Formats: sequence, C-alpha cells, structure tokens
Amino acid sequence: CGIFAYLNYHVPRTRREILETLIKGLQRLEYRGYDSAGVGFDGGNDKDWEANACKIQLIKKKGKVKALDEEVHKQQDMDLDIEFDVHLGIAHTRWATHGEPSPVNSHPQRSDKNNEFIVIHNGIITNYKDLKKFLESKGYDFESETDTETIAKLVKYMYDNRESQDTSFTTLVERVIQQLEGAFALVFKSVHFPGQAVGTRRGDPLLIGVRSEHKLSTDHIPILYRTTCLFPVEEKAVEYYFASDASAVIEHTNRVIFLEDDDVAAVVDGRLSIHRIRAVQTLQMELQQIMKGNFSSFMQKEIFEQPESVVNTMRGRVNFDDYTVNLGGLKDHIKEIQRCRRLILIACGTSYHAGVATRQVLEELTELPVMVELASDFLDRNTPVFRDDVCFFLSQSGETADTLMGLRYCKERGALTVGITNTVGSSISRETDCGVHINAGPEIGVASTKAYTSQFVSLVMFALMMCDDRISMQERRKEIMLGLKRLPDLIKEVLSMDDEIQKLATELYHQKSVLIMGRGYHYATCLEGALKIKEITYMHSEGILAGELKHGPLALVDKLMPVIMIIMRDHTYAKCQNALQQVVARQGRPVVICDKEDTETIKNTKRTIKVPHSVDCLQGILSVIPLQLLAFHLAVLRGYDVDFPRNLAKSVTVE
Amino acid sequence: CGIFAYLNYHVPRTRREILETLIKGLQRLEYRGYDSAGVGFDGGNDKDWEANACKIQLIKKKGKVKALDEEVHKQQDMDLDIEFDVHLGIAHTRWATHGEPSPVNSHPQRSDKNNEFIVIHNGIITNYKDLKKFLESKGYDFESETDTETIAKLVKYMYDNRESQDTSFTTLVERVIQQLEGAFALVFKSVHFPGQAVGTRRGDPLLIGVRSEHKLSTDHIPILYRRVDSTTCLFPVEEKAVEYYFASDASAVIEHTNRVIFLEDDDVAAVVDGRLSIHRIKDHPGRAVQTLQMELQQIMKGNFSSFMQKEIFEQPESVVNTMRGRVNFDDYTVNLGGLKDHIKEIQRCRRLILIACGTSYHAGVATRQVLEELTELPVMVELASDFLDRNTPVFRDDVCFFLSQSGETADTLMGLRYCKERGALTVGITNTVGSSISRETDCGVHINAGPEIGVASTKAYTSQFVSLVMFALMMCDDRISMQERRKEIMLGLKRLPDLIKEVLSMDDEIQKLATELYHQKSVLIMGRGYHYATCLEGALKIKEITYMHSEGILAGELKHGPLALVDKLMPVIMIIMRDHTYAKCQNALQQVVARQGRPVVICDKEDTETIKNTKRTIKVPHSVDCLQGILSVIPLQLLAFHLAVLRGYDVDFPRSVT
Ligand SMILES: O=C[C@H](O)[C@@H](O)[C@H](O)[C@H](O)COP(=O)(O)O
Ligand SMILES: O=C[C@H](O)[C@@H](O)[C@H](O)[C@H](O)COP(=O)(O)O
Ligand SMILES: N[C@@H](CCC(=O)O)C(=O)O
Repeated sequence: CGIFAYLNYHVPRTRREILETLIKGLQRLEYRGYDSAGVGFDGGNDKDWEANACKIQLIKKKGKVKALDEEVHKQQDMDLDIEFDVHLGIAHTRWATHGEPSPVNSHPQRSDKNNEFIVIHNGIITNYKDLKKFLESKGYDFESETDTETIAKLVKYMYDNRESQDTSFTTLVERVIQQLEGAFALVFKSVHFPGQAVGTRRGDPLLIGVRSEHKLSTDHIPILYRTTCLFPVEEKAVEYYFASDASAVIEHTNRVIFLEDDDVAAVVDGRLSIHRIRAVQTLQMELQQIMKGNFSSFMQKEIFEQPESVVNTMRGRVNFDDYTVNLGGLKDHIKEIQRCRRLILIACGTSYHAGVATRQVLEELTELPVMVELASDFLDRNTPVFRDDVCFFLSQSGETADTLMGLRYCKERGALTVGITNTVGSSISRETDCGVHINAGPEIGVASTKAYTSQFVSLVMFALMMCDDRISMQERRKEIMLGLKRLPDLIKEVLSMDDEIQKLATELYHQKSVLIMGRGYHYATCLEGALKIKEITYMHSEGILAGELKHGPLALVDKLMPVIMIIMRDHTYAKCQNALQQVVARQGRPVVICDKEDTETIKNTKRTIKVPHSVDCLQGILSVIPLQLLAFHLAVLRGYDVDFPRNLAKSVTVE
Repeated sequence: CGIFAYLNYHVPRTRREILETLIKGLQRLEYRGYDSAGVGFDGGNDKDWEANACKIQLIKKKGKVKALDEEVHKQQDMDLDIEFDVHLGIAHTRWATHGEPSPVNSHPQRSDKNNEFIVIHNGIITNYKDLKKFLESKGYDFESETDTETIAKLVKYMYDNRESQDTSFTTLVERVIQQLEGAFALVFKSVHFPGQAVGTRRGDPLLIGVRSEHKLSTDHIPILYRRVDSTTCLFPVEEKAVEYYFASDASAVIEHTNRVIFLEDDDVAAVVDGRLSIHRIKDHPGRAVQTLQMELQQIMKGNFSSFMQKEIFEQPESVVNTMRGRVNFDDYTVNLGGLKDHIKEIQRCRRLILIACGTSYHAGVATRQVLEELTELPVMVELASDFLDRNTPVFRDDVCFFLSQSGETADTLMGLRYCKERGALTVGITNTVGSSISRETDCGVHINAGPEIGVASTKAYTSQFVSLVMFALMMCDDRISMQERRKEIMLGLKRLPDLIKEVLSMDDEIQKLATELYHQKSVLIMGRGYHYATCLEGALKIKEITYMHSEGILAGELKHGPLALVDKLMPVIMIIMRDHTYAKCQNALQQVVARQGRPVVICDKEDTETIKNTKRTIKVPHSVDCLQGILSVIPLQLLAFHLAVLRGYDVDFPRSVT
C-alpha cells in the first residue's frame, strides 16, 4: 500500500493543482498496491477558501490509479478553480489482499456520514475486532470490512469524550494508538482541525517532506513528551509531503524527516512538531533513478540496466589491480564471523533463490555448513538457532514481514545477524548487527530482476572476503574476480539476443505449462525462471531439479509439453547431458540454454540459447537473464502488463 | 532385469516341473518391467538324465512371459516327461539397453552355436567394445548387439586357454570378471560342468535360496581365497537331496524357501556336487544363511485390481507392522532394536542430515519439524543428487540418515559412501533386506512395510514417516519436560490405523473429486508447516500416475509471486488442519478466494467454519499435529489413483536403446 498527502500552507494552489499532486503522488507509489485508490480533500464551492474547510470530499474508485484519475475529473459537483491558500489533502493506493477491492473498502476511511475524521492507513490492526464491538455499543455504525475503519470510528470516540474544549489533534491521535495493536502508519485529517495533519507510525515507514524558498528554523526537531518546531523563519510559505516512500516526494523536494516508532508528528499553523509521550536530512536520490527513461516498462529498463547495476554493486568494494575485496559494512565484524560455525540464509521468493544460487560457492570458500531457508517455513518450524550461528537476511525492500520476523527470532537466540538489503534505513538494515547495501538503485517493477543479480554478486564478494587468508584458494579467488571484471560485458552480450528470445516466445505463448530443468549452480536459475514466468505471464511454469527427473516428474514429459533445459560447461555437464537424453527419449523437444562453444549440444538441438562462458559460480547470472527476457516477451504476447501483474504488488510488508 | 535359476540335486524332477518352476520364477519378476524373456535347460530326450547333460536347449522370445510359456509347451521335438535327478535351469527377463528387443538379443546368451556356455545378465558391461574387439581378433564371431554376449564368448576363451584339463568352473569365471567393467549380476551354465552353477555380482543384487529336508552343514559360509572340503561349504549332511535358487529379487524365492544368502560385490558362488561354496580373490569373514520374514501373500494382488490400490488400502496394516515390537502401548515406551548399540553415540552428535531422493526425500520434509522439536538439534534435509553436486560439508559429529525404500538408489548410496569417508555416523532407513544401504550404514531401521510392488511409493512413504517419528521419540526419552508431548504423540500412533481406515472410507468422496478434475491439465496443491510435504508428495504422485501438471506450493509464498496463477479456471487444493498454522492457512484461503479462486479444501471433520464457506471439502479425522501429514496425504494418493483409472491408464505400468 501507499500513503501520500499534500499540505500547502499559504501557497495558493487551485483545486486542480492539488488533485493532480495527489494523483501524481499515488503514481509514484502505485507499484506498492494497485487494486484500488482514493483521495480526500476539502469540498464546497466558496471563493473564500476559509468557508470550505468544513466539508470533506472523498473520491474512491476500484482499479489502478488511472481509474481514479478519470473519476476525479469529469465530475459535475467539484469546481476545480477554487484558490486555496491553506489546504490539506490525503491519498492512498491499496493492496486488497482480502475481500473485494471496492470503493467502500478503499482509503481514506471515515468516522461518520459527515466526514468529521478521515484516515489513511498502511499495515494491520491485530485487535480491530475487539475495537469494533466496543465502538458498536457506544452508538457507532460500521460500513466497510477493513480494519482501518476502527481507527476512524475510534479517533472520533476520543473526540466525543475529551476533557477540554480545545484538546490538540495530537492528544486525540495519542489516545487512539494506545488502543491499537500491531503495525501501522497513519495520516489523519479532520474538519475540526482545518489544515492540520497528524502522522504517527509503528513498524511501517512514514516520512515527512518539506519545501520552501525561505530558510528553515532548524535541521533537528526535538522530540517532545506529554519557537521549537520546523518552519520557515520570516514568512509562512511552506509545503509538506507526508509519504510512506521517498519516490513520491523526491520530485518535489529532497528534504525529509524520517519518523520513528510511536513518534506523533503534527503540522499546526504550518509548523512541524514531533510528540512521543528528528533530523531534517538530504535525500541521496536522483529523479532519473525512478523514471522509465526510453523504455516502455520499468521491468525492461531494470533488465537491460543490469550491466550498470552489477558495476554499482562492486563499486568501491572490488579492486581488480590487486585482487582485493572490501565490504565496509562488514569490516568491524568479519573477524567474528569467521569464528562462527554455520551460515543460515533466510529470505522469501526471489531473494531466497539468490541464496540457493550462491549456496555452493559459500560452502566452498568458507568451508562452513550453509543452510538456506524460506522465511515463512523457518518460522513455522521454530528452527533451532544458536549463539555461534551467522544468519543472513536477504531482502530487496528490507521490510518483508516474514524475513523481518525471522530476524527478530534469531536475535533473541543470540545469533550474529547480517543484512543484505537494497533500501538504506529499512528495518532489516537497522536491526541487524552489520550488513551490506547491494546498491542496485531503486527497483520499481514488481518482479525483482536487478535485485537478484546484485544479491548474487554481493554474496560472492562476501565469500571472497571469507577466504582471503587461504594460500590454497588464491588462484580460485583470482579466477572468480576476473570473471567479475568481465561480467558486465558478458551481460551485454546476453541482452543482444533479445530478438532471438522474442522469436522463441512466439512459439510458446499459447502453451499452458512449461518445465525448466537444471542442476548444480543452475538449480536456482530454473527456480527463479519458473517464478518469473508464473508472476507476469500467468503460465504454469515449474522448476525441476534435473537429478530428480528419474524419480517421477519425467512422466509428465511428452512431445506436447514445453521444456527448457540449462546445460553449462561445469563439472555437472555430463550429468546434464544425461538428463537431456532422458527428455528426448520421452519425445520432448526442449529449448536448451547452453554455452556458445558447446558445439555438441548446439548441433543436436534445434532451439538453443547460446550464452557466453563465465566462471562456473558466476554462470548463474548469465543463465537467468535469458529467462528474464523470455518472461517479458511471453507477457507481451499474452497481452499482460509486465509492471503490474494481477493479484499482488511489490514487497510483502504484512501477513 | 530379472534373474532366476533352479538347481535340483538328487531331488527328482521332470522337465515339465523344471520348466514350470522357471516360468513361475519369472512371473514374480515381471513387476520390474521387461521386453523379452528366455530360459535355458538340458535338452535331449534320452530317458537317462545322465546322458542329456551335454545338450543345452534355449527358448528365448520377445514379449511377455506368458508368450514364452506358450512357446515352451509348443515344442513338438521336446519330451516333457523325462525325469532328471540332477539339473540346472536358468531364466531371465530382459530390459533392453544394448541391442533392440528381439529373440537373438534375449538371454541366455551363448558362447557358440553348440551352446557350450550360456549366461544370464542383469546390468551393463561398460568396456564391451574393447572386449568384443579382442575376442574377434582371437577368432570368435558375435551374433547379437548385446554387451552380454562378450561374457559368454570370454568365458569360452578362458576355457579354450585353460592351463589344466580340470580347471574349476569358478576359476574360469574369476578370470572373466577380472576383465569386465561396470555393473552386473551373472549366472553361468555349461556342458563341461554338468549340474554345476556359478553366480557372481558387482553392483547388482544376487541372492541364493536353499531347501532340503535334511540338516544343513552350517548357517555361515566361510569365504575361500585363492581347499574345498566338508568344513568349508554348505550342503545337506546325511544325504544329497537339496535344492538351490539363484535370484536377483527375493520375491522369486520366497514361495519355495525363506533361507537365503545375499552375495556381495566380487563374490563368486559355485555349486559343485550339490555343495555351495563362495570364493574371493585378495575373526573369519563369511556369508550368513538368514531367514526372510517375507511371504508370498505380500506380493500378490489378492482381491484388489491393482498393486497400487492394494498398497494404498492396506496402509492400516503396514503402519501397524512398522510399529510392531517397537512401540509399547502398555507403558508408552519406544525401542528401535536396530539402533540399540548406537543410540548413545547418536545422542552425542550435533546435527542430523537426511539424504534421499523423490518420495523418500518428502518423508524427510514431513518429519523435519518434529525431529527438530524432540532432538533440539539442527536438521538438514537434502536431495541426494544436489547433495553430491555441491560437495556439502560433513563432519565427524554429524548423524546422516539415508532413506530409501529399495536401499539401492544410486545417488542416495553415493551420498552414504561420501559421508562415511568424512567420518559421519550413518543410519539406514530401508525397506529391503540385504540392500546396499542397509549393509553399508553403521546401523539402520527396517521400516517393515512389506514389499512394494506398485510403481509409486505409497505405504513406503507413510511407513518411513512413522519410523522417523519413532526415532524422534527415542531421542527425547530422558527429558522430563517432553513426557507429555511424547505421550500425546504415542496415543496418536495408537489411534492412527483406525484413523487411516476412516480416511479410506471416504473413497467415494475422492472419486467425485477425480471426476471434477478428469478434464483438467493443471492443479495447484497449497499448504504449509507439517503439510508442506503433503503438497509436494501429492503433486509428485499426480504427476507420476496421472501425467497432469500438479505442483506443490508453499502457502506462505503466495503473495511473493505464485498467487498470480489464481483465477476462476485454475484448480486448487488447499490443506487446512487444526494446528498452530490454522490462522495463517485461513489467511491463504482468503487470498485465493479474493482473486476468484474456488479451491477444494482438505480439512478436519469438525472445522465447521471452512466446511460451510467452501463448496467441496475432504474431511479427514483430527490427529496429533505431527501425524496429520499421514492422513492428509492419503486423499491425494487416492485422487491420483482414481484420475488415472478414469483416463484409461494402467496404474501398475511403469512408463533409449543404443
Ligand atoms: O519476482 C518476484 C519478487 O521479486 C518477489 O519474489 C520478491 O523476491 C519477494 O517479495 C522478496 O521481497 P524482498 O526481497 O524485497 O524483501
Ligand atoms: O513415487 C515416487 C517413487 O517411489 C520415487 O520418487 C522414489 O521415491 C525414488 O526413486 C526414491 O526411491 P527409494 O525410496 O528406493 O530410494
Ligand atoms: N545389458 C544387457 C542386460 C540389461 C538388463 O536386462 O538389465 C542387455 O541389454 O541385454
């Protein structure tokens, strides 16, 4: 889900400029949830903007943001020409995991039929059922099936039983969160407090941007406990930007204030003050990073930019002149890591495949047991963990609920924890003892592509550090590092086969299933390839360990079943050729991803995808890219949007 | 593929009786699959059996053993009434590898047109190219494309170049195998050694059964290295009468006798003058005569129409057999006799590794959680093929379990030898007596589910499941804090046979589901926790038996991609049981329904909520959480069975040649 609000204080904006700002804000956050959207702004049609802050209009519609963009416009009651010197508007895009994505269930929610209080919410309230019964007895009627409504019906209950006639908006929100259980990120708006906003969080991101041509009173807001706020000095011109992510604010300003758990920010009279019952900083992001450029989709950009993102992952860490590796995030802990006795990798989805993809080389260069676990199952079994375990947590977002819960589980047992993330300041990067930022740049496509290859490389670099004191492994280290030096250019060679991959897609897009087979270093490749094809093309693709064919799954192969096989020139080549002969004996006609020089395979197979040869423990990077491209072209042929796959969104931060 | 030979020594048998014994033997070996079969025996219609020991007759044919039986009795120039006091007949079912199926490529292969030597062979001789060239240069002509023929020609080469006129049949075979490369099980017969047999193996099973109404000389045959006297071989003491049975599978011997000798690699067994001796080339090493508990009834369909149906519906009995003598339901204790001398060491180790293939691997996934809970040790579950590819680190304080119904699976066996070299304590969980994995592990447990004749693993899965739970119960038997948990689990084991019958009584409900999926090409099977393995195992069964694209999906992973497959057309089966993951499973159900999925749910009989909100539900009885996996997988076994029947497939049919 995504949160965005626009508060213009004494900055005259017309009602159109405001709505186009809310919509444009949801467009930046749409990849986090695109089942339904909605906005909340001040209604009425009075020239004097002051006589309009007593009427709250809500426009909510099912579908992507483009469905709300058109619902907002071409309306017969709203006059988009009213000038507002002061105004507050809130917006929200929802990932409807449960129930129907109906306008009633979308945000902002409301507290009554007159819209006295409206709130937008990211997260889950674990006790909303108790709150719902308590509020129903006091005379409040519920309309939607969402847990967010209990927050709106409750903030009004604290308002209908206050002690003084002028209790600050903060005091009301403070009493609410004390009754809420779970994780949440909230932004309130009310008619009683015109232009006032309140932002509190607890286990979910929520920052506050700010723009003003004038100077700010401070760059360090002092947190308070139940003059001294952030605001322009001489004049009042200020624009705030509440948001759950930075991509929605970077286009307007690069000055934000990342809140923390139970911090209740409040903008009053155009002054930001934090209450709790704190550091205006510059963002290191460029807008170009979250633009499609000349590509028609984000996913295509992020696939073709992998030559660059791989380089950025190694920048300032790998030195090819003297063959050294240094990960600054691990300098103070690498010594203690080497005294540990087991490595555990915990992650979800594609991030889990990155651990499968590097498990073998990690076992080789560290000589330690390496265990790779799906976060959800890791938690279900209450896996044993000990004080001399090193536990890695791979997460592009750094907020995945299952991976994050596994982190807190391993900390409670005294393990040394390491974070491999692509999001600075994320929960996983903050709560681990050390870690590495893969530095692949923002990923907007729902399906992770460059995050996978950058996680791959990051884990290889770690493996290189763990063995830099072994004489017997020096040549092996050099071999790997030379492969890393040549990897960006070999990726470019793979991308140049884009047209050849597209032609093969035209022969498969009509099929219902496809089996992808590989072993050894390329077990992860066929699992990741099968997940991508599932995710964006909706074909029933499955990854099958090649060594397991003879134990049952080979029965599913016939001349009609599509098959893709990975046969690279490493120590499993002969066994892979054996599996290929098994498939052919069952009349299968597979597409083979093989090496350019593999002349034997190229002659005896009609359809081959010839990738350049790299070091055996890096080849997985070059073998997965063809399957990234195949999934893209397959999705285009089937008429689906690669950036917005049905039934989900990016980053699973809730149950 | 299948070997069987019958040697009657001073037990008079007619030629008809001998041939009916060979045919009956091969009928016990058909379930392994084959394309051709043949037999070899003494021909000639001289009433004195002693004069016919120089004319070997062969009857080989492409097709099923039944057709071979017709060809036998369909011989005008053969008299079936001759009585042989001594005789050796051999028989073979072939699974073609080198040479296409045909009468010429069928076994027994011969050494020349006069049939001076014949041999039946299971396996492949790798260097059959080099050997064929050498024999062709010495003046030997081949008539088949089989690698086996080089064995028949080579033994004659050794005979034609023997230094002494009385070189033993054993010596000739020793020189043959010293020149062979690969895997083989062999039985030899020759006119120059009438009434004698020689069997040897390398990497392929070969056993010998014995029967006599007289006392035998010993139950432990000492090995002989390069004097054969009364004190070194097996024979009837006071009289000559005795019968020997060579076979590659005990299923072909058990109806005649239950006393068998399992040969080992490079053993050369020979019967000379009705006496059995075992030779090698290189405290007192020897081979034991042991008693199999196998019964002919265990390898017969009975009233069932298929072995798959039998083995699914007898799981109440096989589960009981797995627990017999091991779980005391009078004082609630567990004792696995196979681990008595090692349970002490095992409890001092620091990690458990389970290594297996296919369904046996799923049995490790199905018990990983309870093993972690009751042992408190790290438990790692590994597919044997990937375990080898990665050169997984293993240490001296690891306990490595090797799960294999057959006890012969190549990758699992190579995993075992890998772990032994690194000093790990090794444990075999097998269902085949005499198998390589049961012999080479430090200790082991025979799951005792009875022979598995069906093509897919059904009772072996649930019997492995139970065996590993029993081991987990042993490991925590000294912990006060776990007594209640152990009792809860053991009462679940006590009730499990009756709960399986209760699930089998819902067969009619499963048939209704099969008709719903009859026309479908894919189905997703979703679950988590204790039932992750149920999804993988059910998906494998439906793939293997029904040939449709079933896939197991970890429910906790849906929102990370796989949920995109859900719509109103994709069939889904979800497992929702009453354990600690119930709420999370309900969560996954709402995620599927919200996207137009209409899944079938396997749930508890008393889960009234899900039964009302879901159209079709398979309602199994509730058991202990770490045992529900057995009850929830059986509806998927039956589903695979019924779907295959509806589509006209032969569930007992397994489904290139150089
Ligand atoms: O293509 C699939 C997606 O990339 C998805 O499977 C992703 O890998 C998980 O959602 C993990 O999320 P994070 O690694 O970002 O926490
Ligand atoms: O239905 C599955 C089959 O039974 C097959 O997958 C089998 O489980 C493996 O070939 C392992 O065989 P073993 O149990 O003999 O090791
Ligand atoms: N390799 C031999 C025997 C194969 C077998 O029956 O296992 C052949 O093809 O004739």
